[PDB]
Formats: sequence, structure tokens, C-alpha cells
Amino acid sequence: DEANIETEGMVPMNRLTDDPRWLPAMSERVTRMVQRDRNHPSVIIWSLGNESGHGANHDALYRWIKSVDPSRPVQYEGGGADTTATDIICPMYARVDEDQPFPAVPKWSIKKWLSLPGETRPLILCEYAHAMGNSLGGFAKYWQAFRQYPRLQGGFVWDWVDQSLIKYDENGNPWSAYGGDFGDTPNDRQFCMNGLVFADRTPH
Amino acid sequence: SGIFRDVSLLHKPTTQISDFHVATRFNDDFSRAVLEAEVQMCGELRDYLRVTVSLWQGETQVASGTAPFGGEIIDERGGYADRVTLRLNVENPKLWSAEIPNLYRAVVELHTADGTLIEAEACDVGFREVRIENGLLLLNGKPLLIRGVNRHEHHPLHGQVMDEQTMVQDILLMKQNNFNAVRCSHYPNHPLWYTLCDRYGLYVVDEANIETEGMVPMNRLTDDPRWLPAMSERVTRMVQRDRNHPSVIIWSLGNESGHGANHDALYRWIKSVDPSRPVQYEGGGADTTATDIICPMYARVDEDQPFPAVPKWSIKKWLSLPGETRPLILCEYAHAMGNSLGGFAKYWQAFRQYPRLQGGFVWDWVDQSLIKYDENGNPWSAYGGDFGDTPNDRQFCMNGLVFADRTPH
Ligand code: NA
Ligand code: NA
Ligand code: NA
Ligand code: NA
Repeated sequence: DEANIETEGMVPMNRLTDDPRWLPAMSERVTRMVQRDRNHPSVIIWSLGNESGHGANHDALYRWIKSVDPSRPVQYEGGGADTTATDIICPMYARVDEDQPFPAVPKWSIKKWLSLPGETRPLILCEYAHAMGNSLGGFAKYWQAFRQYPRLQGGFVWDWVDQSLIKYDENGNPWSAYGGDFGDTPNDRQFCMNGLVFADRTPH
Repeated sequence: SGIFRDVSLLHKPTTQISDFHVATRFNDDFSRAVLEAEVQMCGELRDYLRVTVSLWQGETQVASGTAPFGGEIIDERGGYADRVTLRLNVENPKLWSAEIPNLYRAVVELHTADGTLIEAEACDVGFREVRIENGLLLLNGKPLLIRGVNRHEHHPLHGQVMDEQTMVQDILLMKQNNFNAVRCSHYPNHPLWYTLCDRYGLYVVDEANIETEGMVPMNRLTDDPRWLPAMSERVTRMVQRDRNHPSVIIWSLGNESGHGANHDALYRWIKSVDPSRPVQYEGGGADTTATDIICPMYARVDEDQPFPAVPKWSIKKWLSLPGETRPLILCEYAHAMGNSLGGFAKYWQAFRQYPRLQGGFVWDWVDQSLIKYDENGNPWSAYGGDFGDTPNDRQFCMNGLVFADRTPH
């Protein structure tokens, strides 16, 4: 279950999340979420949001949840996926054997990530295997490592369904539209379609 | 068998230096050190006795200090009237490493306050700290990358007799081939070996002469308290003899003798007596409570070998097992028997990518072939069974990177 906070478009990404003046608004997104959903058993992990960098507001909210509901781990990928705000190392798009050492927020091979000096947490990718159009190449690689390494505990594929929208041609025939097709601009074109299934739920 | 190492005769005065330990401790950035030398005497104590410890860098005296015997109060009964600890400050020491084996000379003098010398002892001192921290083996604060090799004491002609030429030769080749470390598989070496490693610069793993592999199960003797004593002398006597050599950076409790309670005890003994160096031991599974370092033998890179009780996990996977945090250095890997070393680069790639994979000691340095003469007196390389020996292990005694004569494979 993930709080509704994502501030990716900021520069740097934690501009807001590191600012105390935004702590009240973030706080509600998190606390109201826990208050509503805490009795659901299918909820096994709480998430602080998505792509919001790593700011002190995150630390605070991580702690709050931990105090209020110790029954579930808290994860958060922002800022490098292994910050003090997550109980699970939860990278997005980290590869199996290949390192991607971006400065500040590298994406280590997941097998290597696990045994970095002092690291002891489990690793579950919050996002992996970008199913955008003809894809899913290398998927078996992930599975093979998840099975061999105890602390490699899987991940969540990005993602389920293509966000394509229906449009109609002059003749009243429908077709799938994506970014820009609505005269929307700037836009990110086909980037909204990354699902394992078509919008109508037909599989890829 | 035989008297295969040097025999010598030593004359000591009646009042003498019976033991001395040298320790070097540093500040946070290694820019200041303290040299601590604990000195013990035997014979008659007198108030006029003194110990002077001086430290030299080449021909320059760095520091010196004197005191009469009488150590600090240890307990309710007091202190050791027959010991004394001198502490010397060293500013900006030149650090020892296998990359640059800077050494100082410590001179230990026993003498009278009027200035007559009774006797002097001494040793080469290398300023360096060995410690495991946060999962890594560090030397002077930096994480080691061990390019090691196992090396038995073997001469095609002299058998187990080691000479200085041979030792030098080995060392030079090793260095010339990018090795920076050696494991004394599986017993303490001839004393000069250490001295050379000190001076030429190679990291050494000193190992107790304890191997009981042919027992069933392997820890049969090692878990038996009746054997603790015998084992104890093999570990304690090694440490007492080799502890002032900077080249020794790790102690090993022996080789392939399972994991017994005797191991745990000895492991602790050493930790207690010489905290300066980590203790490792591969027996019983390579990650028991008797080792500070995961040190498997022949564990593969990506492939697990899940034998019962003592599985050999892929080393990459080993590091991250639940709860594991230690560094991993293979005590033996890449069995170089005959036309071998296939897949060697796969270990190196792993070593470089994973911080806690700190290398390993290839098995091993030189083939253990012996020379024989044919009917015409022509020499030939013999192996297991060639002397009429039976049963035997045939060519398994030839696993080195070099032929018994030192020619490279
Ligand atoms: Na797993
Ligand atoms: Na997308
Ligand atoms: Na490494
Ligand atoms: Na062998």
C-alpha cells in the first residue's frame, strides 16, 4: 500500500520532501492512508510514496508508521533504494549481474547489492523488467537469481496494464491512443504503455 | 622424516631477555603511531637492571626509551616484576605493506644502569594495522585485494629442506607474477621465510601444523578434549614464535580437521593473546564460529555445491546468506593441476566487483615432484607411487603454477 506522494519532476528530486514546510501535507498522505487501510490483511508492507528523492520528511514519516503499526515493514525506493527510510532494499530497474553506478544513486547488480559492507536487509525490487511493447528480455535471469539467493526475495514487474486510451476515427471506429493523441503537449508519447496486458486486458 | 631444518647452538647470559612482543598502534589517519614493546626477562632481578628499546629507520635513530623492570599492577597480587613495557612515539611513520615494505629495526637491550650491556635482541618492525571492519579486511585502513598463493616447502632434490636461494627465487617469481600474499599451507615455515616476506613485501597467513583429514569423521580428534593439549601447543608455540613479524597478517588454526571444540578454544586463545590479527580456519564448513573470515576451499563463482553439512556455496551467494557479514577470502581456489586454471578470470571479475570478496590463495605454488635417475643416470620427475610407495595418490602431488624446478607452467 503506497502513499500518494510522488514529486519526480522536482530538481533535485527531494526539493519538497526535504522541506519541513511540506511535511504537513506529506504527513496526511501517509497517516490517512494507514488509518484507512491498517486492518486489511493483504497489506503486508507500507510504502512512503514514489520517486520523491530522499528528504528528512521521509525519515519522519517512516518513524511515525513504525511507531503506530509495527506489524508491517516500511519500504521507500527514493534516494538510492537503501536509505534510512526503508526496511527493504527496493530498487527499480537494478540489473541482475550488471552494475549501474550512477553517482549518488547507483543501481548495483542486485546480487552484489545484498552484500555491500554492513548491509543486511532483504532486497525486493519495487519495479523491474519494463514490459514496454516487445519486451521482457532477460526475465528468466531475474528468476534464476531470486531462486538461488535467499535475500533476493523477488520484485514487482513494471507493470500490469497499458495505459492506452480509446479514440474513435471519423467512421466511429475505435483505436488505442497514447501520449499526444489528445493534443496534449508536451507529452511522453508511448511511455504510458508498459503493461503485460493491453488496456482491454488482452495479454501481451 | 629426519632433521630437516637447521640445528643451532645459542648462548644466553643467565640474566636475559626471555621474550619480547612488539605492537604498533595508530591514530585515526595513521599519521602518528606508538610502538609498544613488552619485554620479559629470566635470571636474577636487580634494581640496577634496565631495558632500552630503540627504533631505527635505516641508519637514523627514530626513538629510544629506557626503564627498569617492573610492570604495572595486574591484579590483587600486583604486577610482573620481571617484565617491562616501553612505549615509543612515532610521528609520521613509513607504513608497511606488500606494495611498499618499509621497515624499521627495533633493538632491545638488556643492561645495567651503569651502562654495561648484558645482551641485545631485535627484530624488523613494519608499521601496519590489520583489522576487519564493517565486513572488510583492511590494512592501514584500506581494503585488501588478496592475490595469494598456497606454498608448501618442497625441493625436487632436497625434499622438505628449504634454503635461502630457493625461498628468494620463489618470492621473486611470485612478485613478478603479481602475487602479494602467501598462505603457509599447512604448518609454520622455516623462520627465514618470514624474514624475507617482511623485507620483500608479501602478506602472510601463518598456519598451525594441524591437519587430521584422514580421520572419520574429520573432527574426531579436534572435538576430543584429550587432544586439546597437543593441538594447543601447535597453535600457541606458533604465535609465540611468529608474532613480531609484520608480514603475518592472519593466523590460521590449521587445515582440514573438521570443526571441533578444540578449535573454538584455540581460536579464543589467540584472539585474547594477539588482537592485532584476524584468525581464520576453513574446517567444518568455512564459516564456523572459529573463523573471522569465510575462507572456503574450491567454492565456485556462481555455482553452488550443496554438500550436506558443509556445502560450498557460490562465493557471491555465500556473502549474503541470512545473517552473514564477514569478508570472504578463499583459502584455496583454482586447482592448478596439470593443464588447468580454466575459468581463472571468472574469480577475478567477481573479486573486483564485490567488495567483501577479497581474493584468495591459489592451490598452489609448485609441483611436489621429486627427481629420480634412470638407468643411465638421467634425471626424471617422479610422483605418487614412483618410490614403490603404496598406497599412494599418484599425480595429485603436482598442482603448482610452476614445475618443481621453478620453471613456469
Ligand atoms: Na530468494
Ligand atoms: Na510509463
Ligand atoms: Na573485492
Ligand atoms: Na594435492
